[PDB]
Amino acid sequence: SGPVPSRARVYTDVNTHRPREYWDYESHVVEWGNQDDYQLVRKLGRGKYSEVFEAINITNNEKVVVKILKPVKKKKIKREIKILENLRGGPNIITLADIVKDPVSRTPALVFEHVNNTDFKQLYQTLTDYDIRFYMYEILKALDYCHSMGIMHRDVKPHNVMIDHEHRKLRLIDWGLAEFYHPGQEYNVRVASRYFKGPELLVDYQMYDYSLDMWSLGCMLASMIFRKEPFFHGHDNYDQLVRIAKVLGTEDLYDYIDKYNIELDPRFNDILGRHSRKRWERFVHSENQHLVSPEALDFLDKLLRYDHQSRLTAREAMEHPYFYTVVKDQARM
Ligand SMILES: Brc1ccc2nn[nH]c2c1Br
Ligand SMILES: Brc1ccc2nn[nH]c2c1Br
Ligand code: NA
Repeated sequence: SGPVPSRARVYTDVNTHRPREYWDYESHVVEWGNQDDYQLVRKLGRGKYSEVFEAINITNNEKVVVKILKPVKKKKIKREIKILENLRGGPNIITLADIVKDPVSRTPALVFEHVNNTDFKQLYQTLTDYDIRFYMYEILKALDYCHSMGIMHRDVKPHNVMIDHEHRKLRLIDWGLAEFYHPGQEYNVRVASRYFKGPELLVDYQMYDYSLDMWSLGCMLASMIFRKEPFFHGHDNYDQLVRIAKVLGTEDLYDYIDKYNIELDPRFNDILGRHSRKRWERFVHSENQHLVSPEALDFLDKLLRYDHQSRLTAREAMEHPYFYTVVKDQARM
């Protein structure tokens, strides 16, 4: 007997109610620009896989960011373009400005409106309590928007959050793993970086939704308020679930397994063992106590649930008491 089917609790049918062309990215017709409008200035430090550059638009002298889409399926390129076009102008969403190909190389590139190469990872272990709440709220605006637009990001992590801390501006970047949510669709579980992978990915439950992003956000929040990077520090994808099980406990894990009739990979049998659900107080110490409050712990607890259906939505998260002072100060200013 197969796994039990699942639906998103929110924004379940938004793509069904759209015209086919909104989400049918394989049939999207891209008018490919010319690279000659742009001059690359310097390579942005994004590690070994990346080809991201600061560039100049020659015509207007405006600074842009260029991402060279190194060889991968045509299908993945049209998916990222269509998602960026659909989300263009959304709150805290990076703005796609142009789509170009090398005249000779024929390699496709995305041009984005300029942001400083200063990610949340470089800032997010040195912020005040108020600033963690502020930036988390800004990330939730981007996630509620993309979820409301029928899209899951699937790669929420500090490296994909660009922050201009002087202007208190944030952008959610790298939509290369993002997908359209369709009720009943079984998705690839080989998404997200190890430390941010939701339990659904680790146990191979394919009928996941927007709630995957809310697990990743919880992992980010835990690492920031406890100053523990990453929070769930697995050796590999198998040990990753063990690190979660040692915190969330094994009772709720096996109840989740039972509820969705998930066939657990046999490897897990020897390694998961039996663990109590730990009180969050265990992670609190003298160097992180100024970031931890009852409000923060209540909010974190409601994000980090095995059962994806149980997790706060982005909109429910934005209504949590943890953000009351952020919401007040936003209206006031
Ligand atoms: Br936009 C762009 C994209 C790729 C490029 N490679 N050489 N110069 C390039 C420019 Br300008
Ligand atoms: Br900055 C920036 C802006 C948009 C991006 N999309 N993928 N990677 C990106 C980077 Br790095
Ligand atoms: Na405290």
